[PDB]
Amino acid sequence: SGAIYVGNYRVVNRHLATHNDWANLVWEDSSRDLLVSSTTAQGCDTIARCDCQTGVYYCSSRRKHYPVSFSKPSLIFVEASEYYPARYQSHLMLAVGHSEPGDCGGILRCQHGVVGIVSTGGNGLVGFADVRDLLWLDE
Ligand SMILES: NC(=O)[C@H]1CCCN(C(=O)Cc2cc(C(F)(F)F)ccc2Cl)C1
Ligand SMILES: [Zn+2]
Repeated sequence: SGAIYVGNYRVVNRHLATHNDWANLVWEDSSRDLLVSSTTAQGCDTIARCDCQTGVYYCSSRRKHYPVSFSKPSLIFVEASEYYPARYQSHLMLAVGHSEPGDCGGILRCQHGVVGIVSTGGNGLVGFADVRDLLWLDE
């Protein structure tokens, strides 16, 4: 679990969105595994606006933050799960790192701010949904 809190927005994995998130919906995209809802309180996270390919992510299954090198956002095949059929997920970045299903939502960040959140994983791989192109999160 986990979210990004920027301005009056809450960014979460679409597959983990709550009823309150759907009842206060701003934008959602199944192909990216992202959903954004509105908040009453102002958040403290800032979004990175850069092309970094190194950063640090939070891994809840180890209670640790790990440095990682990650690929550029791209269209990647994701196997069927209890949340989606087998499909291509867009704006996804991969890295070598530990992850488990419940790690979704952990923040990936660089020197400029938040880059994205954990969305997929494998045997020693972790995948992040990029948010750097969502310029409207800043206003
Ligand atoms: N974005 C999606 O389509 C995800 C929806 C939730 C399911 N999903 C995953 O990747 C779940 C996952 C599996 C492993 C495993 F192989 F070890 F078991 C590690 C990490 C994760 Cl995040 C895909
Ligand atoms: Zn950066």
